Amino acid sequence: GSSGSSGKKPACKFEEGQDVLARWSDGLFYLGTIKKINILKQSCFIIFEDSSKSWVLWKDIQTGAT
Repeated sequence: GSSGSSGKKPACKFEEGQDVLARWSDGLFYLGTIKKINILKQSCFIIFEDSSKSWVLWKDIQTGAT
């Protein structure tokens, strides 16, 4: 409400520079490295081996490296 803060957004559990598998528009997963993490859009700027940068959705970004 007015008095105090109401609500809160989660943290970017992801990591910067972490190699993961992102799902391209086609629907298939490709190898890429995490460059940025947007919580507002729930995406992450990953760079695929194809030197292509695309904002992948936190749900479309598969976390491999344990």
